[PDB]
Amino acid sequence: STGSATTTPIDSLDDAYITPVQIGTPAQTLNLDFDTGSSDLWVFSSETTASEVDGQTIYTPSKSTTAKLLSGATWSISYGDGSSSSGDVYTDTVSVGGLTVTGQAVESAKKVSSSFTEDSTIDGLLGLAFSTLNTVSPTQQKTFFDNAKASLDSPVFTADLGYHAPGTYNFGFIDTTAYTGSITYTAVSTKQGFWEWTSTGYAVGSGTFKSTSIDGIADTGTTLLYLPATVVSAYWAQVSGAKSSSSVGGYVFPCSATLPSFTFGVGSARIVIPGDYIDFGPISTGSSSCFGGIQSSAGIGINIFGDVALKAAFVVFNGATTPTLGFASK
Ligand SMILES: N=C(N)SCc1ccccc1Cl
Repeated sequence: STGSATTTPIDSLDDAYITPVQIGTPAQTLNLDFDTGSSDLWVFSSETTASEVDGQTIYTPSKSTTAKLLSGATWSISYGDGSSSSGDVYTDTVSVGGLTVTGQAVESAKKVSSSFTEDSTIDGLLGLAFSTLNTVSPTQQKTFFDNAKASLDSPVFTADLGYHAPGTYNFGFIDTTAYTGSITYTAVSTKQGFWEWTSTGYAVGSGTFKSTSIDGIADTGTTLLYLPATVVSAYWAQVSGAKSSSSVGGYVFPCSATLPSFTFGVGSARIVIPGDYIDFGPISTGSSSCFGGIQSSAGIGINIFGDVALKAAFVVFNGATTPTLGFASK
């Protein structure tokens, strides 16, 4: 089997991407944030504290003839911005782009933090990291991909995120029309539960490539590109007036700037992030200071190849017995 679903930016800055997901019988369609940096599929629901729901579409398990309470199971998770959610668990039928999994753990939110409430466009998360990170207790549950994998034509999914435009998540096949040149594959460590890999270096604009190992995660659920302070300083030094602002929380730059590209290495291959992809717009409405899309990972504890990087590539998440990651230009 295979599946194919369009993923769409939630706003004009590509702050996140949502993908429609069918849950239950009859189908209830929710728009979920596919997150290769976590392993829980959770949704706003009829159980979510009413004052914490503001415009999201909710899953109502009592209206699904295939929903079953997973007795005794609870979940609780936090995210990189300090947001969090928690609740109980149902199993139900879940379909993505025509690919169906029966008995998928659907984690129903009883509580969500303010940032989730405040974002009416995201109805929940669909985790695509390794199932070892799943937070359901006392019996850990599998991701949608892990549950689907045995049925898939090939044990892979691909992320093809758009810049200010829709893109595609495919399951079970590689669309050879969706990229240019060849796909370069690179080793993955699953030891921390992430799609963790090592970039071979970087370049800023038309500058020379610096060969250096950068260990990080391929994370569709993180908006920006987080890299070591040395690398990020080298990038922003090429932008007149750019500076790190403690008050804003990262590098900012004059909105009048033309940003240089940023290249990262995948083995002997190179992925070029156009400068425009690194502009996240005014820090507040009407400001002439703009927020940068490349930020320091210092204090995070890990480097993160988030959407800024991934959207410049066609990315293969190869879930074979020994997982790997593939990157192609597009
Ligand atoms: N993608 C996620 N759900 S968490 C990504 C992340 C953010 C900040 C610090 C660590 C991580 Cl893994």
